[PDB]
Amino acid sequence: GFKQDIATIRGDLRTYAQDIFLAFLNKYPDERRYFKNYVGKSDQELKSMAKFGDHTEKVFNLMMEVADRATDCVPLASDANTLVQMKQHSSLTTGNFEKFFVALVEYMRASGQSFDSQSWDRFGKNLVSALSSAGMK
Ligand code: HEM
Repeated sequence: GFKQDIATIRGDLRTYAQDIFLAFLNKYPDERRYFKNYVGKSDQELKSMAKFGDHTEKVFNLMMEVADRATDCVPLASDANTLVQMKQHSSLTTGNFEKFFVALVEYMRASGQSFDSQSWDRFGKNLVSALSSAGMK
């Protein structure tokens, strides 16, 4: 279930973080413009940049802590507010996060592993709800 999926991802956070982030950018290439240093870079060039690895690891570590603090896939309002108030997210809208979650759930369904994809979809929906309540446009 969702708890085990958190353990799966955390066990190999590097690999899942890089693979899901790349899935997101591949599915929604226009999103790459927010990441000015990843423009024009192959997947291996990205994996060569210590800074890409560090970014993805920190994003997915935070995502897993938010997921783990959720109850029944309902995140804490305080965690949504962290995400809204981060300077790195200041021009984003909830549609950016929706797309992130569509890509993550599609990755899980395509992986041929037994992720609880329905629960990640619901967590994403509830997180998007919470982001909007905490002031994201
Ligand atoms: C729930 C999903 C997300 C989480 C948990 C998250 C978390 C984070 C964290 C922890 C950082 C800072 C990492 C560091 O200091 O190395 C970060 C940076 C950033 N995030 Fe997010 N983020 C999420 C979704 C998004 C989305 C959807 C976008 C845009 C489409 C985005 C754009 C950025 C940008 C541009 C940075 C700064 C990147 C850089 O330094 O090159 N984030 N995010």
